[PDB]
Amino acid sequence: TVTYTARVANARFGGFSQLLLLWRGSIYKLLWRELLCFLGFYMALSAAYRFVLTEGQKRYFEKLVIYCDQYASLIPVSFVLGFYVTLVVNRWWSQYLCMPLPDALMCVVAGTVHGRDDRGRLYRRTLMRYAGLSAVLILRSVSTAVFKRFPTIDHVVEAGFMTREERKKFENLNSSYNKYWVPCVWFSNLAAQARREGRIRDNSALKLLLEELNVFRGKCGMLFHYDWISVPLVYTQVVTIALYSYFLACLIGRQFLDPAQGYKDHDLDLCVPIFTLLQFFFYAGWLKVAEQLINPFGEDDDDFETNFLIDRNFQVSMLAVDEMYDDLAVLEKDLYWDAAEARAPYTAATVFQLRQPSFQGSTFDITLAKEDMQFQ
Amino acid sequence: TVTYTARVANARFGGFSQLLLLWRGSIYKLLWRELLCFLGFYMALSAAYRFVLTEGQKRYFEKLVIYCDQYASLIPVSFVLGFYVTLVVNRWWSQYLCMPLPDALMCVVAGTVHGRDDRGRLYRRTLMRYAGLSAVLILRSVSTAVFKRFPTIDHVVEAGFMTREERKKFENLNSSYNKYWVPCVWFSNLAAQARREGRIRDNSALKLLLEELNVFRGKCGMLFHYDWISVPLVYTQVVTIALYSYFLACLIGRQFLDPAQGYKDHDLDLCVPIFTLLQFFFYAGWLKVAEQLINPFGEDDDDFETNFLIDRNFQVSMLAVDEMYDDLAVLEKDLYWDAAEARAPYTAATVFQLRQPSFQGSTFDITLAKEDMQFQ
Amino acid sequence: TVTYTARVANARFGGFSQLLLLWRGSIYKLLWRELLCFLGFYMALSAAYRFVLTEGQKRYFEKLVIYCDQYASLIPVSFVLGFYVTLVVNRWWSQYLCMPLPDALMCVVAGTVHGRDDRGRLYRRTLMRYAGLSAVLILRSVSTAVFKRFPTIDHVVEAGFMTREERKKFENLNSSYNKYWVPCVWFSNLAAQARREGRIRDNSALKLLLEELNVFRGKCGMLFHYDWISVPLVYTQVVTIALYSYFLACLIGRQFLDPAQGYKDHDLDLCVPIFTLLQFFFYAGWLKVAEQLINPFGEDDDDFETNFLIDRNFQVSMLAVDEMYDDLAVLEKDLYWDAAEARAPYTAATVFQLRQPSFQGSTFDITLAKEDMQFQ
Amino acid sequence: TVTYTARVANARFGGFSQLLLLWRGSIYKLLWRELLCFLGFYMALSAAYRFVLTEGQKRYFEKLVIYCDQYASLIPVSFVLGFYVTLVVNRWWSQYLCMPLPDALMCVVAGTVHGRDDRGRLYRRTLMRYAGLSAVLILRSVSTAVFKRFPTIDHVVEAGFMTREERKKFENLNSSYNKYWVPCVWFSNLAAQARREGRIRDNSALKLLLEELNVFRGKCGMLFHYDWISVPLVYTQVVTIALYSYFLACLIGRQFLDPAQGYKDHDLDLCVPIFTLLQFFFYAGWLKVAEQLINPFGEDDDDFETNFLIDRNFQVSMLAVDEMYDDLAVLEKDLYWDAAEARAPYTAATVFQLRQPSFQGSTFDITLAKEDMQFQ
Amino acid sequence: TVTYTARVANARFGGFSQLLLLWRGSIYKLLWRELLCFLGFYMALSAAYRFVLTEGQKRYFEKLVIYCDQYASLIPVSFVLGFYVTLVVNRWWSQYLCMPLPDALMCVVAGTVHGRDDRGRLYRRTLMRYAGLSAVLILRSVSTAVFKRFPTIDHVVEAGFMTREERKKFENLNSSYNKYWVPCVWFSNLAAQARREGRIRDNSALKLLLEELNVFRGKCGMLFHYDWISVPLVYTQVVTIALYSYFLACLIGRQFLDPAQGYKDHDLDLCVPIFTLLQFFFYAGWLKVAEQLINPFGEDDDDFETNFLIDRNFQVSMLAVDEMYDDLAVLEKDLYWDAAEARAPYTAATVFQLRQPSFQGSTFDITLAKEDMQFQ
Ligand SMILES: [Cl-]
Repeated sequence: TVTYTARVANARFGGFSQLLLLWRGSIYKLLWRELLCFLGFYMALSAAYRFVLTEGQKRYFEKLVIYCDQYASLIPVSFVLGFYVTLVVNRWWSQYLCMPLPDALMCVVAGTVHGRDDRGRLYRRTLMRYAGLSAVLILRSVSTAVFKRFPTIDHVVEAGFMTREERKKFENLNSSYNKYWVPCVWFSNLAAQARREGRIRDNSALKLLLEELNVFRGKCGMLFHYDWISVPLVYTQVVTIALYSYFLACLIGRQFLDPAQGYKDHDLDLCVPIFTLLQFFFYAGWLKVAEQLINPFGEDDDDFETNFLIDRNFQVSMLAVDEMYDDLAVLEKDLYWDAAEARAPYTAATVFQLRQPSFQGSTFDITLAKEDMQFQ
Repeated sequence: TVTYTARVANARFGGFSQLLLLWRGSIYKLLWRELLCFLGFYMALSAAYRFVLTEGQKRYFEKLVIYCDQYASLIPVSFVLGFYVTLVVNRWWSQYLCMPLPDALMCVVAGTVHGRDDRGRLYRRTLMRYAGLSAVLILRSVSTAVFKRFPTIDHVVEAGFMTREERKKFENLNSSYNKYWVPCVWFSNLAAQARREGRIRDNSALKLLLEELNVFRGKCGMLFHYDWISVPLVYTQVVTIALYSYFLACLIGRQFLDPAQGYKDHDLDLCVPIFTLLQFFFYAGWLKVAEQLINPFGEDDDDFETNFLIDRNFQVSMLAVDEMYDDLAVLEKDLYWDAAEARAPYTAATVFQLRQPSFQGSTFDITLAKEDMQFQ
Repeated sequence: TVTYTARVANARFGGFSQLLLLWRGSIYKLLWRELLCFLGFYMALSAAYRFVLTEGQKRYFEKLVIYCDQYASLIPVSFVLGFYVTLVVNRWWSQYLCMPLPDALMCVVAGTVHGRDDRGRLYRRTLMRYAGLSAVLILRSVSTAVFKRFPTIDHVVEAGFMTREERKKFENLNSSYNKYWVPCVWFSNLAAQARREGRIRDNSALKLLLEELNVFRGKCGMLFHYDWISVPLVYTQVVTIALYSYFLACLIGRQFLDPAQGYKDHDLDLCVPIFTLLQFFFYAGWLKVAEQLINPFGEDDDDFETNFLIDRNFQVSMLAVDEMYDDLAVLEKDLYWDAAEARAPYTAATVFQLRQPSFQGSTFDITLAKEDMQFQ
Repeated sequence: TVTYTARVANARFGGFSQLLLLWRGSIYKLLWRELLCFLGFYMALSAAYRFVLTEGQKRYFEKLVIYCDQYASLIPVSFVLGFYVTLVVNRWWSQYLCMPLPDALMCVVAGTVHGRDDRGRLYRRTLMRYAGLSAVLILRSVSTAVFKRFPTIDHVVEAGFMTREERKKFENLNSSYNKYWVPCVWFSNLAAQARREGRIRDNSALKLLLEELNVFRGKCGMLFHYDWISVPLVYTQVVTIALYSYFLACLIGRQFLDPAQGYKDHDLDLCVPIFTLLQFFFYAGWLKVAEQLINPFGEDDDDFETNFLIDRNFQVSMLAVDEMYDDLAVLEKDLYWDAAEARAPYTAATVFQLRQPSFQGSTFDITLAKEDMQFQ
Repeated sequence: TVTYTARVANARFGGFSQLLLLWRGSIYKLLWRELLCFLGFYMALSAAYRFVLTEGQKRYFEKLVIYCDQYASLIPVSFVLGFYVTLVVNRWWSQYLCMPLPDALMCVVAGTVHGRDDRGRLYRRTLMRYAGLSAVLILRSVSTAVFKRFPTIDHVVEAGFMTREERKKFENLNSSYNKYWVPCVWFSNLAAQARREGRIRDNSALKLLLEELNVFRGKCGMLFHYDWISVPLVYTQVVTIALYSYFLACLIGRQFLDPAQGYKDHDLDLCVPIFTLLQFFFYAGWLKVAEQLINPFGEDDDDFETNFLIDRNFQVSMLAVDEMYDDLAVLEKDLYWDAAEARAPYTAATVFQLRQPSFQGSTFDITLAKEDMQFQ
């Protein structure tokens, strides 16, 4: 992920113009190769027309260029790109939202699975580890980066997400389908056991655990679905064909023709199709947006940092359910205990935010007349 | 389903251009027949104009071609295609999301319906089988592929989703409406029985089971609704008529006219309407997107693999609630038990993902001044 | 509702072209009258120009036609139609989703309201009848079809949804507002009574019943809201005015002018504005989409089959909570009891769906190198 | 709110054309003043050109008109209007959905807060009154109509939503922020008290009450958010500037020029810019859609009937929790008790809806062949 | 936030035209600098052409201007702006909706955490303070304004959101990741403790608290996600490049050429590109919409008032759970106790809202015929 939120935090002269100078995750990095290819084909045609063709071949080439220019219709292609890329961007954000995060589970497990002893620690850590393990199994199934981190289940074991006994059980399960869900069933069984032993003190707690389990497992499943059900291939081929047809029409019809021929709209020879090149950059980059986002789980600059998320999730969940279990600071009176109201101070750099009238609602400046406000 | 996620995983020179070479699920496979028909009509008209018509008939044909060219307006047709196809694509994804999946139920059933004995196994397996049976009943009602797998209820019985006693009960139910919901009521009754016998140990557990039951049953119902309430036929006819009218206007107005007549924009005879053909491919393919997706439950390449999902769901649910019931590996200390932090290693092929600064939030490089940070 | 899902199940040569031959629910059925009116006005103007006007009046008419042609701008009108019709279509689908369906309630009631005796039957049937009654009350308030089935509350009583004692209570309730919600309060009171008597065995069950009650009642309320809050009238008038202005501009500016006058783009007299007629069909039909969908509860071909849904819902709910209460087939071992795996067979017509590789995830063909997969 | 659902219930010749004759809530009512202003400016310019300017000033005016006509680009302005107005319309519907309605609470309170005595009545009525009071407080904060009904808290008290003791408590609360939430906290405290006294019989009931409380309170909060966070002012200014720039370009460039000058596309002097006027009506009305909907809580014709909703909600909630508490008709056998099936009759005016085949699913006419249906 | 809801409350002559006069949060404030730069470049080119270039250089400049004018295509750029800005606006609203608000928690805590004593006060205040503290930690991570208010954790402590003992615990937690979630785990542990001591009286109450905790914590997490996952940089660069390319094409191709040269569409020299300037204002402002909204957590006029929300949330939560705990006014009969119906009065300024017929549903004016309403 290429984060540039800090760069667009507060209004700056130029707006996004400053973002135009970024390389990592940039259109330039993604598009320079194709740009040069388009320019090379264009310049090869121009060179042929300028230095190879006979006079008659030149007149015919001019006829072809003029005819082809009529078909460089950016309107429809703009329509299709807009709709298709918007679909892809929305799908990409939804996928990111389907990443399984243990925070909700870790809150519930810290609050409901009890015991300072080793057995209670084992329960809490094992439940969170099962969640992380389901996450790892699915992510290695859908993400190139995570897979290359865990190319085999042996790696998952050596990395500590799965124990050896667990792998024996996992492997003996006779299923030809992806087993990412297996740790979630392990979680359910362990939670039921914890309740039976009384580590979970009430049935409502066990219900809360199972609910959050299924929220987490549902996110894992959603990741599988997004990996499996691509954007319809036919649609992608359609949009690509539209774009490439536009580029063909442009690479022929944007040729600079001899001004001495006096053709309409061919009076200036620039030798370099500057505006055609900018148009190519715009439209090809627009499609590149979809090309980047259609599979966000790779090793690219702006792909999701899935391995980072795995590390963070495991470390934080372990801390939450083990180090922080039943380790509160003593209840003490807060700074505003004796204060009827409460407002933390402001720094000198922020006190200006004050003195802005406190919004109460849009109606509170109407100033109605007396006789009008009398009840019937 | 034609999965091509692996092909668009990491940025590749050309982007989708590589997808243009795919046959299964492709625009080419879906469109070649119509393409050839359009070309045949176009070439028949051209042949008539070139070799049959008298001189006067040729002048009149030229007048008609010029007049018809004015009406080949791809702008509006692009609008309508964009909006309509987007609606269809969104509906298609929503339908896929309404496929009933037992994973949530199987987690709950593994965690809440107890007993290693045969009776407990019977309870768990029967509940999951009822879920799968509702799924089969609805899918055979809405999916051509599943129906051809289960053309009669006898097939459902022989396949083991419904027992003989159950079919007697199912058939005696006097209802003229689709009975896919019947196993969900069976599920509810059986769950209540399991609670009464104490196999379900608490009321909160029975509530969780019934909640997940209704989530699953609601997905089944949603499938029925999507099958029943088509995209409004009037809308589909409107978009089709717009497209075909464009194709008529093009098949006449894109004829190559005799350059010797010196008509404006008719100076080059290519004999093959290359750009018109590409435009036809683009627009007809764009509509084909909707045509493919409007009913995703058939036997086409990119239709949902419903029978595969049935197999997977049944096998996995059975495993989860029967083989994996109360079969945990012993609680054991994990690899990171004694480690204050925790981070699994990286493979040599992935360690580069490290050393990327750990994102903490966009504000954490601001570097405010000392006097500014003093509280008021 | 005009269901055509079966027609677009599997890819067919022509795609939607086959749908163009449908009459029920079709654009033709909805639009022929207006089409003929447009053609009649057009032909009346043409007849006047051809056979009534003096020479000078003809020159002036030609000037007017040429001027009016400049204003037949289908671009903006396409924009507004796209956005407005899309809003209407989405609203229409949301409305359909707000139809109250008893299936969830019937599952809960079958599972939670107990007793094979007459009193238990009375409880279950009465709860489901109250749900159906709320549905009937709201549907008769928002649907012309349902209202004409139940033009008075007396009809509701004679149809059995409301008893005589209930109507006395219903009518004595002093409320000037729509009383569709009254049976939902009756439901809540009866459920509380059932719990008090122990017919509902636990508080979590009563909570589940009340939750599903409010889901159902919320759907009823949503139907009321959709009936009350139209699409803003101003918006509808705006889109209609845009469309009609286009049609005026076309009915004047698409007149065939005398070719002997030699006006630009007026060289061919077809006597019939074929492409103008197709354009009218397209655009007027596009708006007709909204016109049909804006109120989906009437007696039209593609309106929702609300009366059918009432019949189905009542019959199915009654069956579920009465005939099927506590009437399970004996628990018996399933066909796959002794099978470690499980897969139902395939018919000869479907076995081809097999042998397609079982999708495990997009990463599982990467084939990493040995030294790359070593952990750091 | 201007309800016109009944007018568009069933297909009618002309479709929306009949809606064009409506005045209340209409584009005409909202736009006539601006229309006349545009026409007045246009006619003032035309009068100057026709009767004031010298010959040279006329040639220069003609040059200006021709130049200005090039910039009347309705395409982009159509784009921006489409996107912006769609955003506003969606926001408007979401706001309406955030109106707090007591129906869910009243169902729960009727079902869970017990006692026919005066104390039980006090509990139920007071809880519902607290909900209504929160609704009133927020609505008077966000709605001009409601505020003018309750310009001061004294009005709220005299209207009975807040008692005198409650106002003392409400006013003594030292908070500079809007206090609409205070009755929701009162509700929570009272509910906890009711449970403590046993008026609420179980903890699951109290939980249901608090859940529905927070749903209601969340809707109130959402109303505050929509009131506070306008559509970004910059966006609104952008769209307005685009529209007005188009109107400037049109008011100059749509001037009728002297045909004797023989300028291209200026050959007919109509003296009245009919199509320009229709275009103004269309585009200005399109923006008026947003202008009407951007704040739906005023006293306009099509603003939400917030005061009506207050009246209805209070009356209905009071009836539901007080008059209808524990006042069921005796459980009695329904009309279909002895009937295996069940279907209410149809009126002569609706029986035609019958005989339409009962939809069972799209697959149930496939008619597979015998040998194909054999299992492998 | 620049609230202008009160200005667009009721229809006003001109509609948004009055908003065009606003400075704070306005397009003018955001765009004047760029506007002047565009005008300066344009005027520098014009000055060069008018006063520096030789005659031949002038003919060549004219050729360049004419060629460049062909490429000022506002159509596609309008498409891309529409789609991209709409995505940004929707994301902005979603972000605002992810702001963590304690109101739901404070309702639950006031209702479920009991005791008038100091210990009960400590429990309630500490739980709400933990929620506020998580909110502060995340907001200082994602918001420039909040960060500059709390540049260091020491500020958080001195402001009273975190105690000294809590900071010791917070700092000793060995985690390299953002710790905003830590107070939510503290909350869970404290809630479990409160239940264990009986301050929380039932398990369903503790479950409700933990559910609302995770709703709140999920909002905090969502804020982190929105801060981290920018709108894809490639997309932003694409849209910016499209816009700037249009501005380049305009700054050259909108030059006023010498009318004495008699070029087509260059007959009037205005010296100031009025319409080009308006177009620049429109399009650049349209992009500015996204530029403003892409990061809404800064110190700009229309950024979210995050510090205000912190103050309000803390003060209100403290009041709700401490001052207002178990402090109800005595249950008393309401004004409408003895009234069968109930309707609060109207002010003279609002009674007109009455006499509008009370909407009962769209069907209730149909007036069916007698023989038609007979049941079959
Ligand atoms: Cl619960």
